[PDB]
Amino acid sequence: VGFFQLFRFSSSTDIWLMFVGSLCAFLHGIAQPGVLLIFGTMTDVFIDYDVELQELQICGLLNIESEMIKFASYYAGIAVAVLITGYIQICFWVIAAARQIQKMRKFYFRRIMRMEILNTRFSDDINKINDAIADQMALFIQRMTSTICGFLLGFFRGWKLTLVIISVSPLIGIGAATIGLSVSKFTDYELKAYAKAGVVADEVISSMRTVAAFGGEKREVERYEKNLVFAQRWGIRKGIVMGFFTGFVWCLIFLCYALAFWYGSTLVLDEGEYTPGTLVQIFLSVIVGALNLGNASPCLEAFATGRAAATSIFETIDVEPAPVRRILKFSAPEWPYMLVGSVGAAVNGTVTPLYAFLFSQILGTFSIPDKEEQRSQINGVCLLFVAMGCVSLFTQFLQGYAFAKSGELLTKRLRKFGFRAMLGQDIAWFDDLRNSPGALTTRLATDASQVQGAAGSQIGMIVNSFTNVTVAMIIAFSFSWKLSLVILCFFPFLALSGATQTRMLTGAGIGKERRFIEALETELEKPFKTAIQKANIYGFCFAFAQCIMFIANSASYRYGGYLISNEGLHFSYVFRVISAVVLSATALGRAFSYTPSYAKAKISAARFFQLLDRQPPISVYNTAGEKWDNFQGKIDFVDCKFTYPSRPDSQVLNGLSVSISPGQTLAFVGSSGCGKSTSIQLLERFYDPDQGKVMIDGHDSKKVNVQFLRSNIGIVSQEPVLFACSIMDNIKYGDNTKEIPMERVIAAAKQAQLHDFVMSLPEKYETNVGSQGSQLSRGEKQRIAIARAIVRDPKILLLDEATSALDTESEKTVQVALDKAREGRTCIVIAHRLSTIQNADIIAVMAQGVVIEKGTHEELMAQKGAYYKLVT
Ligand SMILES: COc1ccc(Cl)cc1C(=O)NCCc1ccc(S(=O)(=O)NC(=O)NC2CCCCC2)cc1
Ligand SMILES: CC(C)CCC[C@@H](C)[C@H]1CC[C@H]2[C@@H]3CC=C4C[C@@H](O)CC[C@]4(C)[C@H]3CC[C@]12C
Ligand SMILES: CC(C)CCC[C@@H](C)[C@H]1CC[C@H]2[C@@H]3CC=C4C[C@@H](O)CC[C@]4(C)[C@H]3CC[C@]12C
Ligand SMILES: CC(C)CCC[C@@H](C)[C@H]1CC[C@H]2[C@@H]3CC=C4C[C@@H](O)CC[C@]4(C)[C@H]3CC[C@]12C
Ligand SMILES: CC(C)CCC[C@@H](C)[C@H]1CC[C@H]2[C@@H]3CC=C4C[C@@H](O)CC[C@]4(C)[C@H]3CC[C@]12C
Ligand SMILES: CC(C)CCC[C@@H](C)[C@H]1CC[C@H]2[C@@H]3CC=C4C[C@@H](O)CC[C@]4(C)[C@H]3CC[C@]12C
Ligand SMILES: CC(C)CCC[C@@H](C)[C@H]1CC[C@H]2[C@@H]3CC=C4C[C@@H](O)CC[C@]4(C)[C@H]3CC[C@]12C
Ligand SMILES: CC(C)CCC[C@@H](C)[C@H]1CC[C@H]2[C@@H]3CC=C4C[C@@H](O)CC[C@]4(C)[C@H]3CC[C@]12C
Ligand SMILES: CC(C)CCC[C@@H](C)[C@H]1CC[C@H]2[C@@H]3CC=C4C[C@@H](O)CC[C@]4(C)[C@H]3CC[C@]12C
Repeated sequence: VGFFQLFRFSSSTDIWLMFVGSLCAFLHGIAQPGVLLIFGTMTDVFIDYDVELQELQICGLLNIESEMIKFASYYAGIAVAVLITGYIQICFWVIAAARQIQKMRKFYFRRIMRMEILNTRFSDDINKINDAIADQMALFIQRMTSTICGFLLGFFRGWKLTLVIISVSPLIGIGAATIGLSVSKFTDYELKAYAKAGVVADEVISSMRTVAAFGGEKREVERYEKNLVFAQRWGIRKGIVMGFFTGFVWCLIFLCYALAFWYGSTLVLDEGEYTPGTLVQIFLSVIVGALNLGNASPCLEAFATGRAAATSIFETIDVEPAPVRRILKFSAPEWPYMLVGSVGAAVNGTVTPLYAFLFSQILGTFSIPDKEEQRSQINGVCLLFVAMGCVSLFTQFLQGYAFAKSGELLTKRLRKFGFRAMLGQDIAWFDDLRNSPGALTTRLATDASQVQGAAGSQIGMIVNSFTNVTVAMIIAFSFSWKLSLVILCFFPFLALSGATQTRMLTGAGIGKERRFIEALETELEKPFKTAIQKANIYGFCFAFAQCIMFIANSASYRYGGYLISNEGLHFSYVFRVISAVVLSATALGRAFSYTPSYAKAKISAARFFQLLDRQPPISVYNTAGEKWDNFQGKIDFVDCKFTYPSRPDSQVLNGLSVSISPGQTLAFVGSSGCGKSTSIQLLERFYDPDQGKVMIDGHDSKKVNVQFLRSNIGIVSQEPVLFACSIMDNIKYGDNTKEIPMERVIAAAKQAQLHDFVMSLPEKYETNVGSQGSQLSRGEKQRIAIARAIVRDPKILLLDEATSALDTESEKTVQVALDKAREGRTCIVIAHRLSTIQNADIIAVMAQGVVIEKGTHEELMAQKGAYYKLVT
């Protein structure tokens, strides 16, 4: 509706509190163009003094010392003005914002409970409306004032140089807008590209028992690594486009600098209506205005989100980040692409010190007596600007492409390795409710893409800042080291102006409806006190950050004037040293603000490594065991005790002492829960026994290879989970290993009572399963599952309550297929339904799991069994 409707207050105190802060923000915004005007005056004074100095060695009533103490005093006064004004802005704005937001929360809470008979998102929505109103609207006003006044005095002092700079501004505007649009477009494209690999991951992890039972760990990994390339390539494309566009923006900026300096030089030398100080003032003022306009996009983003969340509440009224040293170790194969990226960082790190050097050269060449040599030097510096712009284009593009490629390769490798590790875990690891299909998929998709922040981009920005600081120090200490040390004294504070920014930013009936009107109002004193203390400390930090640059400039320029009056050094050297050191300090301060991504990436890397470095009790990838000759399935149960660590409901899981010879059926019929499916897990070694032994053969379960054991058992789950690849991929999947011919599949299909149906389809055998086909009937996917179970020719069958189809017509087909699937082989079938013949085996398991009944269809009459219990 409007961000002016947020402040519903006619209260005088809040309005005046906001008004004073807004006035001080306006004054602070005024300060920077004014200090730039003073800077232009100094530049004019320096140039005039240098000209007279050169003339005197081939007027004089200037006394550069007096002018420089006057300018330094003006700078100190502006510094204290900035300190006071910024303190007022932050303190008053955040205090008033906290007051109004707590009043709104109080009104909301008093209004919700009195009426006829997403909450913490609300807390975060009020959080964001207070965020839109506390400091975003003060900084926005200050930056708007800064840019408007910068453009205004740029026009006022000279209306042509600012005119051409404005005329060249749009191309940069179009480039920035296109970059902003691409930020979201490529995010959407990357999500669409990764959708397929994510779908594969969810399909595999969702049904992990089936994947592990058939030993299809390698096949799913193969599918995942095959599908990951389509998202890796889109990551590469986004990276290269972004790098090229940022290089284009940088090259355009440097071309603008060259054009402005050539045009200003022509105006100053030929026409003469511009003095060089006016040129410097105009250029710096327009640059400051552009920077302030660019920096306001965040603030406008906040304003938007906040109006939005009050549009949300307007009608409710009226484990350890320790390991990082191994991230490089894990990223060893991508050593060249990072190295090349480092070359991109080490080259584009020098652009700021070189820009300071070239600006100082332009300033110092304005005192050259020769007009033609002046023009030649200016032309040379403009050509250097053009060359540096082109170099920045190429280097930014190359750095972006290389680091995006390294990050995407690392993400793909991490995703594949994490998927392999997840597939290698035991079944119990998937029931913790902290490693869930959704959470595991999130870890595969998001965390791996996040580790690249600590891996590649972090190294790049570190190298960029290190090279920036090194080159700036080399420039500063090679011309005047004394002034270099003087400004280096303020260097740590200038860096901390941005380094500590994040560290401080991130830090009805029976009820009488009248008791709670008083227990809530007094509760909000402490949040108000902490808010006002935080606002005061924020104000002090922000005011110090804003005024430290002015103080440093004042002191350094006073000392530079002293040096010029005493030591025979150019003013251009003073400008060079001071500007280079200040810019390097700003860059370094921007560098240490890396925590919001670096800490998250380190947490992500730690979680992965913890997942990868886990040794499970039952390792499918382990080759430990002893059973090899003539498998027959002489399964035996001895006093097996199970606690079921997922849920301690039936920790007394004992009484199972059955043992069947090879070729014997064994039906487990008992209660509806905790007596049906546990032995399935024990036979599959999904969980190892705790206080019992499962004696599969001459050797026990705990000491037989899991791969070999699962290879000999055919599993038919309760619900038939089938992959969406193909019928062949869903029938030959049972023997996922080699030695699978197109034969032995026709026999399995015939034995599964499916060959006629699979023959009826036009796509006879290459039919695709899923939403792209017609197989939704249970009595057909169940038959494909049974076929997949039988093609491996397993000695043991593990029916797990199949034939759960409502239509009896399909039930008869699946049950006759299962009956033809046994053919005198060991099996443990769970059948709540009475379809299975009771002559298969004896009813022995009760609710507790105790095994007592053993007689062949004659002890079930004296003792309550399956049918005898139901008939009473
Ligand atoms: C002070 O510029 C220079 C003078 C000479 C040279 Cl070779 C380079 C620069 C330079 O740095 N070019 C980078 C672009 C730039 C500069 C300043 C600002 S700024 O934010 O307006 N600076 C202040 O507010 N501090 C003032 C500056 C004047 C003295 C008193 C303190 C914003 C952007
Ligand atoms: C824009 C710069 C250059 C000039 C200074 C602007 C100041 C005076 C503006 C900026 C934001 C403004 C406030 C924005 C919204 C409201 C809510 C409305 O219900 C009453 C007026 C009030 C409280 C405004 C008072 C004036 C205000 C503080
Ligand atoms: C809040 C109290 C303590 C201080 C108020 C600070 C105000 C009045 C100061 C801060 C910066 C100052 C400006 C800085 C530089 C210039 C350029 C000069 O050629 C004319 C004056 C002018 C435009 C100043 C006007 C007054 C000014 C806006
Ligand atoms: C319009 C956008 C894309 C920015 C580009 C504008 C350029 C091409 C314009 C802006 C100012 C112009 C200059 C203004 C005045 C002079 C003086 C003399 O030497 C003749 C040409 C020359 C040097 C012009 C050449 C073209 C020029 C440099
Ligand atoms: C395309 C938009 C962004 C404007 C960029 C134009 C820039 C790169 C162009 C416009 C005018 C050009 C100048 C025109 C003429 C000369 C004189 C020659 O002896 C040396 C190069 C020099 C000094 C050129 C340097 C590059 C220059 C400043
Ligand atoms: C050109 C200069 C400035 C920087 C060069 C790049 C440096 C900082 C970085 C970029 C990527 C880094 C490599 C990334 C990963 C590994 C694998 C592991 O065994 C640790 C060392 C090693 C081999 C790193 C060595 C240092 C390295 C090459
Ligand atoms: C984005 C870039 C490529 C835009 C093109 C602008 C640059 C590359 C072009 C425009 C005009 C060119 C200048 C035109 C003429 C001369 C005079 C010659 O004796 C030296 C080279 C020099 C000074 C050229 C250097 C390159 C130049 C500045
Ligand atoms: C890393 C950054 C932030 C700070 C580095 C400060 C270093 C480079 C400074 C601190 C003290 C300095 C020295 C102080 C005095 C002299 C004596 C004379 O011969 C000039 C150079 C020399 C020898 C300086 C060289 C640079 C120096 C060693
Ligand atoms: C590395 C940073 C923090 C600087 C640390 C040293 C600072 C605090 C001190 C130690 C030695 C000092 C210098 C010693 C001698 C002189 C000569 C005299 O004309 C005063 C300025 C000057 C040039 C001093 C400037 C300040 C100085 C550089």
